[PDB]
Amino acid sequence: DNLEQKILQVLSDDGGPVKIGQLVKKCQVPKKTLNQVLYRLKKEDRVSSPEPATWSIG
Amino acid sequence: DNLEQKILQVLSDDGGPVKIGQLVKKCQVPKKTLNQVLYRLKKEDRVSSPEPATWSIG
RNA sequence: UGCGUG
RNA sequence: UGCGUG
Repeated sequence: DNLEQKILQVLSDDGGPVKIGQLVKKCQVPKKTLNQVLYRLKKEDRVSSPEPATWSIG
Repeated sequence: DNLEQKILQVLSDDGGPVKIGQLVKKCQVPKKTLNQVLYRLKKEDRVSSPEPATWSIG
């Protein structure tokens, strides 16, 4: 929810492929917690994964 | 160490393929903790994995 | 090395 | 669904 919004803001401000480690630094939660949301967002066609462990708005 | 010995005893007393969930019940530690040792034991040719998430003496 | 796993 | 990941 708040984490979902933070992930969306980081991906949108970046505008390009973002590595999971870079999201950890910006979102201040562990990789597993990020990936739970990222894969849910992916299912929802809110984000895309152009590369392994790499995420973008899509 | 003690967990390694417990895993070895459970696999040897069983004598056949053992599922990771069955090891959890006997060894009273989580699947990740079991798998850390199991894959180290596998590297050491002390156990084998005849099937995914399935383990035996080998 | 991808790991999200329930 | 394999997950051991450092």
